[PDB]
Amino acid sequence: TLKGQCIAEFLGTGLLIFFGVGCVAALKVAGASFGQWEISVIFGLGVAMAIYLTAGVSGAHLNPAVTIALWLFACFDKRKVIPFIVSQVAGAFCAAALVYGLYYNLFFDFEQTHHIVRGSVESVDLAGTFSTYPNPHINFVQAFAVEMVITAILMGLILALTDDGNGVPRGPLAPLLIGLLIAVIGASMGPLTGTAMNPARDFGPKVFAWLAGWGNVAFTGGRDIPYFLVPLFGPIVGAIVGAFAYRKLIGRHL
Amino acid sequence: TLKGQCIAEFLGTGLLIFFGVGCVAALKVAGASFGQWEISVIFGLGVAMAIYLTAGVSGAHLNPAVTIALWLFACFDKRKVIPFIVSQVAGAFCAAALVYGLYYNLFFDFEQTHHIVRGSVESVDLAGTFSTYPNPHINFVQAFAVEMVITAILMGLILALTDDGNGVPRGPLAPLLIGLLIAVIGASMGPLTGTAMNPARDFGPKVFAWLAGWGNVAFTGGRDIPYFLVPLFGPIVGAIVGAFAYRKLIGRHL
Amino acid sequence: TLKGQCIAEFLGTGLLIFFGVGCVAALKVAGASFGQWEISVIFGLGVAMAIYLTAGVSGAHLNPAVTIALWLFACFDKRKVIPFIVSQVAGAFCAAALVYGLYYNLFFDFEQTHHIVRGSVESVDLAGTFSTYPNPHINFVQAFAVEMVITAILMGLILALTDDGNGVPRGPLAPLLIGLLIAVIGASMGPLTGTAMNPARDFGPKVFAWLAGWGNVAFTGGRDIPYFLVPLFGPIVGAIVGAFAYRKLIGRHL
Amino acid sequence: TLKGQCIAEFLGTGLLIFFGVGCVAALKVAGASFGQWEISVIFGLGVAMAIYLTAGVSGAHLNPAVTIALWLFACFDKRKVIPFIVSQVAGAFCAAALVYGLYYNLFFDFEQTHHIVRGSVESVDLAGTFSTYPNPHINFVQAFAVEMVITAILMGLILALTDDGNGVPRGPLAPLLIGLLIAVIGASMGPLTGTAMNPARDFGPKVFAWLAGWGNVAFTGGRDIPYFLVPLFGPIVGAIVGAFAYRKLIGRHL
Ligand SMILES: CCCCCCCCO[C@@H]1O[C@H](CO)[C@@H](O)[C@H](O)[C@H]1O
Ligand SMILES: CCCCCCCCO[C@@H]1O[C@H](CO)[C@@H](O)[C@H](O)[C@H]1O
Ligand SMILES: CCCCCCCCO[C@@H]1O[C@H](CO)[C@@H](O)[C@H](O)[C@H]1O
Ligand SMILES: CCCCCCCCO[C@@H]1O[C@H](CO)[C@@H](O)[C@H](O)[C@H]1O
Ligand SMILES: CCCCCCCCO[C@@H]1O[C@H](CO)[C@@H](O)[C@H](O)[C@H]1O
Ligand SMILES: CCCCCCCCO[C@@H]1O[C@H](CO)[C@@H](O)[C@H](O)[C@H]1O
Ligand SMILES: CCCCCCCCO[C@@H]1O[C@H](CO)[C@@H](O)[C@H](O)[C@H]1O
Ligand SMILES: CCCCCCCCO[C@@H]1O[C@H](CO)[C@@H](O)[C@H](O)[C@H]1O
Ligand SMILES: [Mg+2]
Ligand SMILES: [Mg+2]
Repeated sequence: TLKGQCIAEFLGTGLLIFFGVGCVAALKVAGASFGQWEISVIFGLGVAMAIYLTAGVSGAHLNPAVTIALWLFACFDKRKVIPFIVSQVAGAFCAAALVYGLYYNLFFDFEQTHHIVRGSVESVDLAGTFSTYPNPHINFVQAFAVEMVITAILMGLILALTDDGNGVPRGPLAPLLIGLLIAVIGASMGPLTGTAMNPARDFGPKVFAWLAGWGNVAFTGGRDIPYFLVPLFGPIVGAIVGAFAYRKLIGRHL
Repeated sequence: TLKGQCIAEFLGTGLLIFFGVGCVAALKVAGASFGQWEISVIFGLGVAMAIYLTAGVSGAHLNPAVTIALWLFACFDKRKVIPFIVSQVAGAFCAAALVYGLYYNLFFDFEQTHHIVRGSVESVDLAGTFSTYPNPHINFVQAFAVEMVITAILMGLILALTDDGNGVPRGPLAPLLIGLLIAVIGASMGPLTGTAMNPARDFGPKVFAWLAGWGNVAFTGGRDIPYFLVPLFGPIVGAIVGAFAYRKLIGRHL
Repeated sequence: TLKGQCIAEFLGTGLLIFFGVGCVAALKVAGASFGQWEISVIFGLGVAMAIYLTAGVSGAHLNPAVTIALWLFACFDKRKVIPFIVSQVAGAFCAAALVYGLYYNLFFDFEQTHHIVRGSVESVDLAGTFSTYPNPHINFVQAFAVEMVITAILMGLILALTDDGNGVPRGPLAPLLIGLLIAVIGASMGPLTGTAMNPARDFGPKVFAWLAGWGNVAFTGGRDIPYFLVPLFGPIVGAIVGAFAYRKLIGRHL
Repeated sequence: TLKGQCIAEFLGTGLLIFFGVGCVAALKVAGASFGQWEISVIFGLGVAMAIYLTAGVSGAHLNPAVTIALWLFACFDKRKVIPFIVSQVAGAFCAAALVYGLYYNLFFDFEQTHHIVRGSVESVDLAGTFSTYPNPHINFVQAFAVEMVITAILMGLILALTDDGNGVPRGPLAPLLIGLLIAVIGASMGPLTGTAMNPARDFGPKVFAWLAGWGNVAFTGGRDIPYFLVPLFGPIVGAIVGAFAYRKLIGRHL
């Protein structure tokens, strides 16, 4: 049932945000030690768990970009597209609120101790606990290219890993492998844009952060062109390119 | 036989404590380098091994909260509940004593060198080698919420990973995946409460620490409200919520 | 079709370079924290993904040394050898350009801040983002021995992991295991030569770096004997020794 | 054939030493960054590869303690025991020489720079590249207890992971899981004795180090009672206890 699938997409997208935003909060306001690979693998494995938990019900999209791509290249029912996307964004938003609720005291004490005014340009760093912001050395277009390229890779390898006509079928290994994939994408490109590669994963938490006191910078990142647009559209375009590329360069040869 | 199952629960719960408490002792009194993810994955993988070693005999609960939940939602024989719980707590207690026995000299030399009086408020840090204590910035209720939420997630994903009616059956991958799950829970929430999520894993070692010289603070954590109550009840409530939620939101849709 | 296989070899070799060179760029010009094991496992897992993505089409060589060895000991069609090698080198070259394009600004800002003249001997460090260079304490012959030994091990274990007549068949685990293998080779020997073990992985990116401003040192490493020859021939010789050794010492006993 | 099996045991034991001693050399004389978990997982995964490479031929003992235990509790042919042990020790010795050969220059330059006299008490640290030595805070008996306990755990879980009558058969996952097991044992207890848990893994390299200039301290560790005896006998006793315990406490209940 569609209602059941939306609930699963809501929970699954929320789960991956819980683990992902959770470890970044630990890093930023709890003083926990994590390198780039550690934060990346925790997020990737968290996604794997979200898939194992929802694959049997909704097919585990947990990403607006994947939903749209599966509709354009995998015959996914277009009538379930928007319900899926709303469920995903809502799930991400709620999980972000939940993580903030559990780490509540650490955020304030950290802001007090380091004299950080929530909502100021300098608070964009802590807002980074919930969503992504560009590296100081790159611009809007540069960041857009990164998100596009990585989501194309994301979609392409997801189809490859779940394509039973490509080499030996992965079976129950698929979700795990998809998580490991997300881990290497995050570790190799994360310093540039935080590798959002998922509109719901970024927008939902940004809306929460906006409501929780970070204000307008939660959306703009303090840049001339509102940054939120990159994590919102870059992945959608990328996922489409990736799906197309797989069927044309790899599928058409299997 | 019940006697055989209790022995398995005793050994399995003891195994996961050996590895878990072992690496924390290495971190605290042996100067070994470990980040938050490293200590968490070692504990998670250790749990996986404990499951592979006991699944075929007792079903590998190794956690009072899981035993109680499987009794309320999985038709587990209520006559085996208490025997299982006593075996689990006893196993955790003995493994803690074993780890202390092997690291014995390092504890004393560390306390001597850093002028730490065992049993004082400041010794709660080393007592943390055996069990969990709250982050300095959060209170009793806050810590209770964390343990509840994470154990609900723990139970929910355990049912999902072992549910052959949900997506492609995991088979022998299940225990490993459950260990990886524990790893991401510990890495994303560990800075808050040490992610006990298991009454036997926390209480047994606390009793040992109490007997080994840490005294009353082993139980209270040096807080107004004795902390041990959180790791004791928070997980039980959480496991129940998690089991219920899985069958209602995911099971009823498979 | 050969055309389809060349495309797959081009994409697969390009993928492993994207992830590999990507994380090193993060380390060198983005200030990301990675230990030796982290950079090594990211590269190994990246290779695994490249295999899952191309195994069903070309058999996933993604390495000139492996192609040549499979031709000499696995009956691989010699008519596909050169097309495969050209595809591999081209793929590696393009992925290197792509990574440089995404990290563009960080390279220049880093060179400006640290007063590094691209093309000078001291820029060999940053050129190391794309390919391999010898440890300061070893010479040409010493580096040649390392690459030979590790590629022999690489080839030998690849045959062992994909040999269904050796123990229980790995099935879909094979690519993952091959990635983990590459990870341990890189972590245990990487400080010596960067463990190239693949002519295309090293030469293609070196040509790009040469074109991108690093000049002649990209090829020589600033050494009397042009270093590029080691990563070029050491692996080919090694792969052959490894293949031979497997069939004679392990295969002939199965 | 026995000759073929001895060759496999020689290569497999040599492989695990190559990776293991290799990464420690990187840590000690090449300045590579590795935490306790990283060095431990590299060694564990290296063992897994050694098993995948030799399981089909010899059954992959790669450890004198395991060979002796399988003879006493698994009906292993006693006529193959000594040939297996000699092959294992020889393999470990040769791999140690090989790693020293590749890192040759770094050892000398490090000793020159830090003014270390090879063979002196203070050189025991570098000798630790090849084999194990006790933590400064524990004595002979204490170290003996550690090796005994961990090898008992090692043997017990190896039987459990390879016992098709215990839960769902692991199949091709077994070797990997055994490697992960070795990883958690090394990470949780490594700071105490270096977790040798294998007579060949320790003695062979100690003999090499003795011959390579470290002299008598390679065997004694600079202690009153020659340390080499612990890694030599502690594991044998432990493996026997572990095998017995598994069949009595877990097997007899399956
Ligand atoms: C799941 C529903 C979550 C609703 C949003 C709750 C946000 C609570 O967040 C609060 O927001 C206030 C207003 O910005 C700030 O002043 C407070 O500092 C902040 O704690
Ligand atoms: C599915 C997602 C739809 C998003 C629609 C655009 C929402 C943009 O959100 C807007 O961002 C501005 C940034 O300057 C703020 O000033 C506004 O307050 C905010 O509403
Ligand atoms: C497995 C059974 C374990 C029984 C408990 C052994 C505890 C030994 O621990 C000892 O306890 C003493 C009293 O608190 C302290 O004074 C010592 O410092 C401590 O080493
Ligand atoms: C299954 C677990 C049952 C636990 C029952 C409660 C045991 C509490 O333990 C008590 O904690 C107090 C904390 O101030 C101490 O003062 C007491 O000495 C100690 O016995
Ligand atoms: C995929 C095709 C890539 C072609 C090579 C593009 C290299 C762009 O690189 C440019 O090269 C110039 C000349 O060396 C340098 O002066 C510039 O600093 C550098 O950015
Ligand atoms: C398949 C790979 C074929 C490589 C053929 C050799 C290419 C060597 O390349 C050469 O290296 C020299 C190093 O000093 C440079 O001076 C030259 O400019 C460069 O063309
Ligand atoms: C595989 C066969 C290996 C045989 C042992 C080779 C040891 C080479 O090692 C050498 O040993 C000399 C004598 O101790 C030392 O003086 C040298 O410094 C050392 O490099
Ligand atoms: C299978 C392994 C058999 C080992 C037999 C004992 C070998 C001990 O080796 C001995 O150790 C002494 C330590 O002080 C040294 O003085 C001797 O030179 C050395 O031969
Ligand atoms: Mg690490
Ligand atoms: Mg790791």
